[PDB]
Amino acid sequence: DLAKLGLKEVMPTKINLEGLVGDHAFSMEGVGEGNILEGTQEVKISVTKGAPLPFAFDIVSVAFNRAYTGYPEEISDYFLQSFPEGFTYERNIRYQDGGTAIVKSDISLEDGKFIVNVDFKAKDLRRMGPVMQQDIVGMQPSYESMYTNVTSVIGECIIAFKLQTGKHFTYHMRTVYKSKKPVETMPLYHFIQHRLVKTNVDTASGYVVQHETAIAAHSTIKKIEGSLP
Amino acid sequence: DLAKLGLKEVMPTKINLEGLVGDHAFSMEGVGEGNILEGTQEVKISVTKGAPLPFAFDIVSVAFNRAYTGYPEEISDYFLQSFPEGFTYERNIRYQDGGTAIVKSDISLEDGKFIVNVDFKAKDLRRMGPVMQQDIVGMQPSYESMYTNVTSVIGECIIAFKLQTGKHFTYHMRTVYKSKKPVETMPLYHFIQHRLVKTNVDTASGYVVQHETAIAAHSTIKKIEGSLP
Repeated sequence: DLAKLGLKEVMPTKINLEGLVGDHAFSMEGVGEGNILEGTQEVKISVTKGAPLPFAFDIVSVAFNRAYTGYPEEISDYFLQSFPEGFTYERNIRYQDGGTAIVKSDISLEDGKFIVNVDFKAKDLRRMGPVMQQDIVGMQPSYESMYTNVTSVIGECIIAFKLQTGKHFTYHMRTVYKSKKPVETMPLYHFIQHRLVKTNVDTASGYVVQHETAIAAHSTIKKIEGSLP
Repeated sequence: DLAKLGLKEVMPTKINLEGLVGDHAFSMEGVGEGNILEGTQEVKISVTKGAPLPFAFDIVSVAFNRAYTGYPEEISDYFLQSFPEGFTYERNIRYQDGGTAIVKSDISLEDGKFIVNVDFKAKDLRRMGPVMQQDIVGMQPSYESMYTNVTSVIGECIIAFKLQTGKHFTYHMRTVYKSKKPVETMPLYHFIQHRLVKTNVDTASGYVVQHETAIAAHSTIKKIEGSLP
C-alpha cells in the first residue's frame, strides 16, 4: 500500500517557508516527522531571516501537509493517493478583523522525506489587534469540511486562536488541494478534526515545536432514515 | 432543573419568519416540537406570503433555536440558562459567491411553547448560482465552534449545501447569541455538531418538514500533556 506510493508509516519532513506580513519579510525553517496512518506530526520551527517577528507566530502554524491525516478505509484518501508525486494547495484566510492571508504550498516526496515549500503572505492586519500585539497563546482544535470539486479537494474551516485574556480570535480558511497527477477515487463529503498544539516553546533558543493531530471521519450523528440529502 | 427555567423535556414551537431576498419579500410559518435534552427538533414549514419562492428554500433552514441542543453536564448550557426569558441572536452569512444574509431572531418562552420571531434578509445572490437556480438538495452536517465573548456566545460555522450534480456550495456563518437576562456561568470553547435533514418534502402541499440534531461536545482528540494552549 504505502510502498506502492513510495511512503512509510513514519515520514520525516523538511519545510521551508517564505513569508511577507505587511511590510515585514521573513523566512522560516521546520524539521520534523509524523505518522501518516495515525494522522500525527511534530515539527520544530525556527526563524532563519527576519527575526524578531512583529506578529504572532501562530498565524503560520497552518503553513507548517495533509498527508499526515488519519483516514479510515471507508473514506478515500486523496492526499496519500496523490503520491509519490505529491500535491499542492492554495489557501485563502480571512481574519475576523478584515485582515487576509494567502498560502501557496507544494508538498513533494524526495528520498523518503516530505519536502514542503510554502509561501505565506498576509496583509491588512490591525496594529492594535491580537496578532500584531501578540496576545495569542495558541490554536484551539477545529473541524475542516472536506469535499470533492471535480479533480480537486476543497477544505473549509474556522480556526480560533485563544487569547491571553481567555477570549478568542477566529479566521475563516478555505483551501484548494490539487494532486499533481490523477487520482483513482475522489472522496465524499467528510470532516478532518484537527488539534494543533505547541509541545515546546523555548524563546531563548528561538525554536517552537508544534504537534498536529488530524483525524478524518464522517459525521457522528446518524442520518435520519429516508431524509434528504 | 428544567422546571425552574419554565421548560419541559419536549417543547413545542411556533416560528414566524419575515424575509426579503433581493427584491422578493415573503413570509413563512413553522410549527413543530423538539427535545432540549437530546438536542433534536422537527418543524413543518410553509410559505404564507410570497409564494412561489424564486430561490432555494434551504437558505432559510438555519433561520427556522439553540435551546434544542444536547449539552453534557461538563459543558455549561448558555441557551437553557437564558430562560424563562429567552434569548436573541444576530447572524451574518457570507456565501462563497459573494452573496450575504443577515438573520435577526428572538426566541421567547410563552405558555410552555418556544415562540420564535425571525427576520431574514439576503442580497447580492448570483442569478446563475445554485441558490437562485435551485440546484440545492439539502444541507450537510456541520460543526459550529462556540465560545464566550464577555456576556454573549459566539458561534462560527461553515455550512455546505449539497447540489444535484454532487458538488457542494458553502457559506460562512457567524452568530452572536445574547441571553436576555444574566447567566450564571459562561461556557468554555466547544463545538455543536449539527445535522439538519429534510424528513418530508411535499411540493403539492407546500410543506417542508425539517429535523435538526444538535449535540454539544469538546474535541474528541486528547490534548497533548503539557502543551499549549
